[PDB]
Amino acid sequence: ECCNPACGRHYSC
Repeated sequence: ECCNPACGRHYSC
């Protein structure tokens, strides 16, 4: 959503 859409487009943190 900001930081964790997908861990900033990587995966999801």
